[PDB]
Amino acid sequence: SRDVLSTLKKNNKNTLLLFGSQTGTAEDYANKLSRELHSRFGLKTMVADFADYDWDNFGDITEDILVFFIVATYGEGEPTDNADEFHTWLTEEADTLSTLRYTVFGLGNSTYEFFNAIGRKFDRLLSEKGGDRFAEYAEGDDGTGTLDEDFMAWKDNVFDALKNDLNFEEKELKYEPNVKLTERDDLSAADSQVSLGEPNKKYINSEGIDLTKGPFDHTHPYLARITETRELFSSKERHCIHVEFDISESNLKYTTGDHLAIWPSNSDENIKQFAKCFGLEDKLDTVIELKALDSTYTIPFPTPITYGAVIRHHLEISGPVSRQFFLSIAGFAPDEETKKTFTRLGGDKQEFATKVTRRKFNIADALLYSSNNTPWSDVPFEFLIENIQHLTPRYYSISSSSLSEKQLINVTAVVEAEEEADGRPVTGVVTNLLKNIEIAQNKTGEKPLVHYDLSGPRGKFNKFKLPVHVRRSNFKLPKNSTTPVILIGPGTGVAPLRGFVRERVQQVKNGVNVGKTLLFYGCRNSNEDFLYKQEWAEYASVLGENFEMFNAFSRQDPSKKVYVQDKILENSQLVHELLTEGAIIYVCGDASRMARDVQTTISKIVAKSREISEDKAAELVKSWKVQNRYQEDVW
Ligand SMILES: Cc1cc2nc3c(=O)[nH]c(=O)nc-3n(C[C@H](O)[C@H](O)[C@H](O)COP(=O)(O)OP(=O)(O)OC[C@H]3O[C@@H](n4cnc5c(N)ncnc54)[C@H](O)[C@@H]3O)c2cc1C
Ligand SMILES: Cc1cc2nc3c(=O)[nH]c(=O)nc-3n(C[C@H](O)[C@H](O)[C@H](O)COP(=O)(O)O)c2cc1C
Repeated sequence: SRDVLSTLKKNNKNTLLLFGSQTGTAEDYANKLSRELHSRFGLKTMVADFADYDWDNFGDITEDILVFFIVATYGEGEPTDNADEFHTWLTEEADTLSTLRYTVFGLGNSTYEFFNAIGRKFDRLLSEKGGDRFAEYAEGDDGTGTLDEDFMAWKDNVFDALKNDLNFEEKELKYEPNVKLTERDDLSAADSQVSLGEPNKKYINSEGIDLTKGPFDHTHPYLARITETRELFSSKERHCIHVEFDISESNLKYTTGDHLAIWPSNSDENIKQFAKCFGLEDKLDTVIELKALDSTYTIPFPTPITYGAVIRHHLEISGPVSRQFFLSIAGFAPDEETKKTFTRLGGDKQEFATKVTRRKFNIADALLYSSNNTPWSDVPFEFLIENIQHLTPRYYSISSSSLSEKQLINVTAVVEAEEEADGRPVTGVVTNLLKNIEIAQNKTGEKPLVHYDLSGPRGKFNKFKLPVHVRRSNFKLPKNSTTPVILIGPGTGVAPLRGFVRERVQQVKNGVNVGKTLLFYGCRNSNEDFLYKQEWAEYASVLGENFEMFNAFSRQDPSKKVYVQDKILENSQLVHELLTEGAIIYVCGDASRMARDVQTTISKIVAKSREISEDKAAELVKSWKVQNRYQEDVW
């Protein structure tokens, strides 16, 4: 069952789609492509996670399997955790792929240095080892917001290739369900077998089982009690939540610098608009059971389950709407006036961007706009279950020290919310959940923009619990305690750096010998958004001369912006001194602008301090990144 060639033969499949995904986008695309390949070309598709197979025999693959690689790039041009073992095999163990027929679409972000490293590497290596590239390589730029149209253009070119080079008959797209739904009027919330949205099937029965003993991962969260929350900003319109999770009654462990994954539930406001949009507002307590119609289709949540539990706890109903979604559901348009508007919107890239994407409509608002508020009654819920991605966990840099508090996890989450002129709320799913927990836990008297279910399924989230798991990072304090470190992280970039500073403080407290710690921080205003403002003096008083903090208040003076890079330039001789002593550089926070500005600044200080050209210094800083002498936690 770990042999992907055997699994292809047993399920009578001729098309493999492999996804390398961290936050689900690559998965969704594998899934969309699969159905459209099957519908339009009659190919027998199977979507496979790299992590579910071993690849030692992959070179044995025969010419009758068309392979599609949908692969995202992470870390410093690293593969996604799921793809890591496949990445090792190809680069290190793979000999030939003489009869592989493949094509590759890479997901990346061009604000990052190693743009689509994994897409390009794979597309190259597979060709070098004898593979037949049946459709041109393409790739997506999540940095410019073109990723979704990028994938769409690639898919069009892959259809051209199949029709015109492999000489395949192309039929129109039609919904071909991989799953069958049956309403169970004989079943209700009273029945213990029925999911009210628990994270997995191990949380639904669970009488003679300890749900506090792990292992905990992306398949199995721990329910962690939030023992403390505070608002960290002083501004009425902008919010950042300090969260304390208690893991003391569990086997969940983290190391300083690791990520916490927080499993979301959707907002009341969003669920209402969804249920309205598809006329399900009378059906949310109706139980359904799902039965797979394809041998390789996994049902993506526990069954049986209520409509409302699927929508609240399993479907990514909020987020930008793919134009591909309009093309897939258009068949189910309520009336002919809708059909005319909808096939025109779905067929026009620019008009779709102007009328759907730029207005920040959720699926619900976009379909209700198109149909002039007629419900999309004829949409089988099965279509929705296949064509809307699983609600995936959001990652947070742990801001606690595992040496200082092995038993607590802190995160530092800035809240993303706006209100449209029409009155629509556009909300970050996880961040507004945390703002909500903070408002409720502290009886603050603020009025939530959106509301969530803080008791969760059958009151199993009661005591302000969320489902979490820890994901190990490479973002680690140096092995040798004495190695100096340079910590740069404005705004919520400070989160993991608080973790680092708290660790080194506990190390000095433990009579350990600790290197120089330099921290560059930035925020708008020392009175407004200075994260953990009062802790730093306390940390200073324990670290003594071995700690120095430089703070860039970007709006303190309205006429002149001041950023960390400015504070770095004016302390350049200290910075370079610490680099001469082997200091490790840690840059955390905004990927899109700060990370690159800071990298340039460090390059300039290297260039002057060692009398080499700026480009030679930039190449030297880039090699520090490959060696892990320069480490980034930027999102
Ligand atoms: C390794 C890593 C570490 C991180 N560390 C931190 C950290 O320490 N602190 C931190 O605050 N964040 C951190 N992040 C970011 C974090 O994972 C989340 O992306 C962030 O908190 C927002 O998640 P959300 O679920 O609240 O918003 P999401 O639900 O993901 O929404 C994303 C954005 O889209 C908007 N939006 C909603 N609907 C639409 C629509 N229809 N059209 C367009 N836009 C829409 C939302 O308002 C929001 O602004 C980290 C990310 C990574 C990858
Ligand atoms: C922490 C982090 C690091 C990233 N590093 C890179 C990178 O080095 N190169 C790149 O091209 N894209 C990078 N990206 C962009 C992702 O590849 C992109 O968001 C992708 O569309 C996500 O795919 P997934 O949801 O399937 O995991 C990074 C994104 C994040 C959040």
